[PDB]
Amino acid sequence: TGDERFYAEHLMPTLQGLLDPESAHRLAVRFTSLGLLPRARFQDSDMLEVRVLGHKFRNPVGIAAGFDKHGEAVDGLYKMGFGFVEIGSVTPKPQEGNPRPRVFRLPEDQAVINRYGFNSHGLSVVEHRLRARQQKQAKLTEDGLPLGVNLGKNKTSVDAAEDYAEGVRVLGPLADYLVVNVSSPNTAGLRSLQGKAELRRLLTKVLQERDGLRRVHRPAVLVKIAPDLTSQDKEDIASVVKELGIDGLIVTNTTVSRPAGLQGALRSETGGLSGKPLRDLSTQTIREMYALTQGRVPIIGVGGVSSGQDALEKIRAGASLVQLYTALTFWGPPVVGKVKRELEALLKEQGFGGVTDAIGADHRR
Ligand SMILES: COC(=O)/C(C#N)=C1\SCC(=O)N1c1ccc(C(=O)Nc2ccc(C(C)(C)C)cc2)cc1
Ligand SMILES: Cc1cc2nc3c(=O)[nH]c(=O)nc-3n(C[C@H](O)[C@H](O)[C@H](O)COP(=O)(O)O)c2cc1C
Ligand SMILES: O=C(O)c1cc(=O)[nH]c(=O)[nH]1
Repeated sequence: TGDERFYAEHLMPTLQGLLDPESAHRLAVRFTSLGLLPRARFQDSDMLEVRVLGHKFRNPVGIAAGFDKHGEAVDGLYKMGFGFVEIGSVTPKPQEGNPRPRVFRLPEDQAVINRYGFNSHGLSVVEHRLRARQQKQAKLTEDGLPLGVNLGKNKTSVDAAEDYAEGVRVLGPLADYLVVNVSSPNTAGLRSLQGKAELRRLLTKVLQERDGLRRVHRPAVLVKIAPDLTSQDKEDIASVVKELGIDGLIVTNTTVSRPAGLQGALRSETGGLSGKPLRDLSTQTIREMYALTQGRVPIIGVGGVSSGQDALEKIRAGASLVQLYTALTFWGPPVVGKVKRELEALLKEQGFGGVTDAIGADHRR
């Protein structure tokens, strides 16, 4: 479209040039929360609907965690055309996160590096924010627009599992799904929660807390993993997920790797790398987890999606749904409709009746 070109070729390069990436993020959150967004001209077709996690999703393209950390822009994000919204990560207590600067744009790589460190308004603030629009959300959910909440842990916590359990109790009742994010690269020790008898201990506690919520307030629980896992870690996670009946996986978080070939001047900043360089690392991790789980565990695929092709690759690899984030700094909001339009076109071109028919299609080749 005309908006797609104007945003990618003019508005975003201008914004990028005037504002550092953190400031641009904050402005984006404000604009979105006010609905100051281009028209989402795209009308979701029936072919894009997916049923998974105990819900209808009008389209399979969601906003990944980290854009709306504190639940300030949820309605705006639906207005953008996302089929689902995930907020967070939210930590139990408020916390500032790392010192500034902590977000870096790598334009030559279509990538970003961030070390936010779980900056969060905390559970109580977010709880109240979601409660103010709880019924508005229940209507959205019923209409195929669900809400996920991603739960973190505070930097100085002495009991990680207890942080997550607090999150389940406070925000679980307000969410269609919860995410245990045990994959931020930017909280010391966090990704060690991805190992075995200990991941099983953590997840058992989170599920117990979830199962204690009243039925209408009982979310699905997903685990979000990194793209930097060993084969051993992957196998272990798949094992535990099956054993405990975790509802789904989010694959992947950002990478602590630095693929060969990055050009940006800021490539050696500490933090998680997102965007194009993560893309195929993420697709491959979807592929592997789909096979380890025998296609029985729904996957939300995320990392470097900026086109329909990138979305379809993840779906065919085993994702039921996809998310994006970093593409917005390069393309802006029009990327959402672009992705959806392109995905629909490809699905038709490859002889799929809808998204659902494409899920895991590469494993049946
Ligand atoms: C002066 O600013 C504007 O005009 C904005 C904004 N601001 C406008 S006019 C209509 C509109 O749609 N906008 C907008 C632009 C970009 C984003 C965005 O999502 N930006 C964005 C910024 C940074 C990142 C990271 C670097 C954190 C990944 C991601 C997205 C969202 C909204
Ligand atoms: C600036 C920034 C902040 C993020 N914060 C979070 C977070 O709080 N929790 C989380 O689970 N993921 C977070 N992510 C990871 C994204 O959810 C996503 O997994 C990753 O960026 C890959 O998708 P993308 O390439 O489309 O950005 C963040 C990513 C970025 C770029
Ligand atoms: O807050 C952050 O630093 C953050 C969290 C997360 O899960 N992933 C990420 O890339 N950054």
